[PDB]
Amino acid sequence: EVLFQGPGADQPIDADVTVIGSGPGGYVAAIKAAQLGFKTVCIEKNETLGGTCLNVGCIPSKALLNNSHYYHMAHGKDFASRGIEMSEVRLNLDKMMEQKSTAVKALTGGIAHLFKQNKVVHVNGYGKITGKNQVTATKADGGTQVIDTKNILIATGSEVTPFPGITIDEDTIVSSTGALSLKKVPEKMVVIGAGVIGVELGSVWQRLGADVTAVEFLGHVGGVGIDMEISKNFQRILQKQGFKFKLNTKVTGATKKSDGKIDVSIEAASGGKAEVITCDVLLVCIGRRPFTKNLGLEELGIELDPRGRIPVNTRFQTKIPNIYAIGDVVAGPMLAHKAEDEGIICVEGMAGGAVHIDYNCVPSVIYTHPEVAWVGKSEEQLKEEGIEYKVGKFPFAANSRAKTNADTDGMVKILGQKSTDRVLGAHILGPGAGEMVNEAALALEYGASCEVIARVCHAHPTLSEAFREANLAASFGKSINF
Amino acid sequence: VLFADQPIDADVTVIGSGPGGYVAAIKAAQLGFKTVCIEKNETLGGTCLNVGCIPSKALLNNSHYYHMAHGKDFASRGIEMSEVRLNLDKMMEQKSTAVKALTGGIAHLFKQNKVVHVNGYGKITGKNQVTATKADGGTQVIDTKNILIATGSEVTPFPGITIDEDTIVSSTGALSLKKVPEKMVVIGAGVIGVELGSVWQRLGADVTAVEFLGHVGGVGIDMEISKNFQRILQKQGFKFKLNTKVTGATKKSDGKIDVSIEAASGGKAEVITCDVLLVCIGRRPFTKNLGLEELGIELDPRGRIPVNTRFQTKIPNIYAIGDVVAGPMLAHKAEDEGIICVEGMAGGAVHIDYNCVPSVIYTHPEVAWVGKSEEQLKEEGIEYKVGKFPFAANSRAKTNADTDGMVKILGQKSTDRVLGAHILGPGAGEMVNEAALALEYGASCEVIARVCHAHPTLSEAFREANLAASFGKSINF
Ligand SMILES: Cc1cc2nc3c(=O)[nH]c(=O)nc-3n(C[C@H](O)[C@H](O)[C@H](O)COP(=O)(O)OP(=O)(O)OC[C@H]3O[C@@H](n4cnc5c(N)ncnc54)[C@H](O)[C@@H]3O)c2cc1C
Ligand SMILES: Cc1cc2nc3c(=O)[nH]c(=O)nc-3n(C[C@H](O)[C@H](O)[C@H](O)COP(=O)(O)OP(=O)(O)OC[C@H]3O[C@@H](n4cnc5c(N)ncnc54)[C@H](O)[C@@H]3O)c2cc1C
Repeated sequence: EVLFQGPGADQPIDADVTVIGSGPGGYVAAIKAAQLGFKTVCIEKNETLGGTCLNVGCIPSKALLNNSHYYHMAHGKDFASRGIEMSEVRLNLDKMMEQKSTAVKALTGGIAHLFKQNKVVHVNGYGKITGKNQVTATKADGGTQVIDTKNILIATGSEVTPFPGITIDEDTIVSSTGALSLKKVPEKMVVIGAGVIGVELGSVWQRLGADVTAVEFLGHVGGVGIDMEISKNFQRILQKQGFKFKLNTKVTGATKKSDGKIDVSIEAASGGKAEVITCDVLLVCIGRRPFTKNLGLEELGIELDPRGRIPVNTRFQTKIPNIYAIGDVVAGPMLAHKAEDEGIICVEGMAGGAVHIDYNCVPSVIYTHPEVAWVGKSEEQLKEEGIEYKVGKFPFAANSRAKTNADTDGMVKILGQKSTDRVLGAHILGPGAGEMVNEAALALEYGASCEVIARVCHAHPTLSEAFREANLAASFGKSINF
Repeated sequence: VLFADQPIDADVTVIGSGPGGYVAAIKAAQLGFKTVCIEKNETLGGTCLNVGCIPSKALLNNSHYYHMAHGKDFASRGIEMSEVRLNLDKMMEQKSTAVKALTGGIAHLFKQNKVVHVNGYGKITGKNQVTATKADGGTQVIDTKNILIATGSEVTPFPGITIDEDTIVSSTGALSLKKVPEKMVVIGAGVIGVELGSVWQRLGADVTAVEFLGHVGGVGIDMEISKNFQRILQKQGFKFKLNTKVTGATKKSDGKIDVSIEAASGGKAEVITCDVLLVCIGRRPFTKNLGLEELGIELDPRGRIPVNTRFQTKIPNIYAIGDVVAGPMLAHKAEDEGIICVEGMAGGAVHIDYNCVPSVIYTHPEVAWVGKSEEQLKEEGIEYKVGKFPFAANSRAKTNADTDGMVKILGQKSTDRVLGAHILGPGAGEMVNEAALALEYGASCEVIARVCHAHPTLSEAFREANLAASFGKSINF
């Protein structure tokens, strides 16, 4: 294949666009560039395409959350309450892990097919930018291949942020990558960090039978930008499921022991209150950071911001104007759909089009049960900016679909601009949050008012009616069903 | 309370407490109208709560979980169960708990909103008066400025077949069968029939639906969608006889039923025996004993009450909404008509576009749609483009291993305006509400594809089908 240039393929090539990395940013940018008429190359170092999201991220984590949630429903009260009677429910963890790998495998292979269908040249190698118009790929056999290119698109992604003095071995001290592949349910697990990723993987193992505590330096669960009331109610729900939390707590260190266990040393974040908690697996997920190793940036003189990111303009140009960057290597929320959207518009701009994105319209989702999802501003952001607003809330306990399914934790909260009725934020805690937020993203895109939303005919019975009614309550002062 | 009868004085008197009427009464009260709601049955909530959307969704949900457990699905995810039993009584009890909770909820919302509840059979006895007659013959007279008729629908009978709710059931009896029938025949493969048929098939019944028309899913379903849907349900074990009329059914001495059918064009007579015959050929508007003939309000040839765009009958202080009037017979349509009818009584604008009203079928896979089908755009001569995106290329669906179906988007050639959206597959019911928002906005396919959808979501299929209709290709397929 002209379309696959792996070890032993080392002839010089030319391209209009050369994308470095095949994660959500890069693979979508490559496909789009080819569809716009650009002769396109995508360079990837790993054995599969799809990056962090496909291989060790969104995909395998959602598979395990979907399966562990079914396990919990089968194993607990839920199924027996519906007349579905089982003698024994057993965990087969090999088999659940196989369902996960099958999905990854299919989706990673899908990308390769898409690249082929759209004539994207896939170079398997490590790409280094060796001049303003050139990338050199080094291959697994030591070989090298030069790409002569008009434009370069950096989409090199992120890595796990290491924790100083705790060495991640992916055995009993694991990152998200090793958490996704434990070979047995651990009796006790400590999670360092109660961000989205930690909460999700913690919840997975907790449902499968682990005792789980998450330790977090900050005062709230679910990461940056989550509305505080949502976070607090979410926390409370997770705690009743048996997830434990130590917030405002730092981890001062950890030690592997002769019994095989791990003593985690912790104290209050302000100072004081030393304790040790002991666990079988220690999951370290304090963060992710941009990945730009060996890319050639220093030599080209592209300087990083202090967090490791590549500074870009509104068209995603670095300070060298034919060298662009997107996704988790640049500023903004480190999310797959944000990387894909940046990819698309970057490459559209290279072809002549307009380039604007507002990160406020980027939703977030936590795929626990209940789910959490939001888009636009939190109440904390509105107070900080001096914006005057009204609140509408509608609990899932008063929604008919949620009541019929007997799945009624949570609420929708809508934040509207006090004078104009403009929808400023939507926050959803409960069943179907992750799908429902997309209706809210559509509305924010057009600048909808809470009234416009409330006037749209939503299907009955649907979880979406909670969204409709929280808008009606923001707009009119009261909903119909609560 | 209870110490020569006294009339109630009201601004608005609502006859019926289903989705249309209960909602209209709450809203009226919230707008400051002194409001009364009359209901003849023992509980509030009408067809939807008591014998309709609610109990049917409860059984669909629970039977689906039963099919996942009893089948291979849970095994495949490493959830290993030694034996899986149905306890039908307990599944029915979960259904009844949901119904009871929600019907009591409405009584509570009428108290919270100061809606006066009258329990009786309501007859309009004057341009400004309704009389309710209780089950014991006691009368309550309400003298009222406006009257809102929200008297709903009933089961359409099949001529020559008598439903007795025992072996020959309507939807109501189908929802309370005491035991899984060995064999069931369903007359009608519309939304209600497909749903209740699927429930009982998952529970172990051999189910066949017989339908006069050539497609499943009822009126206005897109044909491509409908064919694909029927294929999937056939692979689940649900059998269909399309282009087939039922000529009659005989209640046999041994307790079974003999159903006679043949081709809808003519010919091919055969008889199929079953244990339960579900008759679901339709629903019709219910106006019995309401006093219309005496006020001079004539019905249309289908039995509906003709109203203006503000929901006024020919007597302008008497209104009608929901399943008793024209347009799709759906709960959310009745609810919207009730809210806007009462806003219009306070002097505001009244707008509902029926083309924007979604439909959902709560089978697994779900089906849902809003706006126009390909068939409708062809009849109207509209030039359009098509985008399709299969759930098999959707990340979330693939991750869940639940990958039947597709999103299909119909776009206008000249302007890129979205004209219809059609969803077969996981999450279709909730997904159609983003689609309804788009159809209401007259949004363009280009703009919907540009909106930042969360990854991985089933909604990305919707986003990419829009992309495909607008630019001509999607990213992931
Ligand atoms: C456990 C977990 C769960 C998550 N869940 C979600 C979620 O549910 N939703 C969501 O939106 N986000 C989620 N994320 C975040 C999401 O994975 C990232 O935001 C996303 O993958 C970033 O895409 P990208 O294209 O910028 O980078 P990456 O996916 O990190 O892809 C970078 C690619 O570049 C390659 N590469 C780097 N340097 C070079 C080089 N010099 N030459 C060649 N190749 C190179 C890497 O091998 C990699 O394949 C999750 C992440 C984790 C870890
Ligand atoms: C099995 C089944 C499943 C369904 N699934 C769905 C679905 O999933 N989604 C959907 O949108 N729709 C669904 N429907 C349709 C929905 O039930 C109706 O469209 C909706 O209930 C109509 O609401 P309404 O307020 O017009 O009438 P109705 O709900 O039928 O309420 C009419 C009420 O008026 C009362 N009444 C009538 N005359 C008088 C009188 N003269 N005095 C006092 N009271 C009176 C009745 O007793 C009843 O309570 C379903 C229906 C059925 C049968």
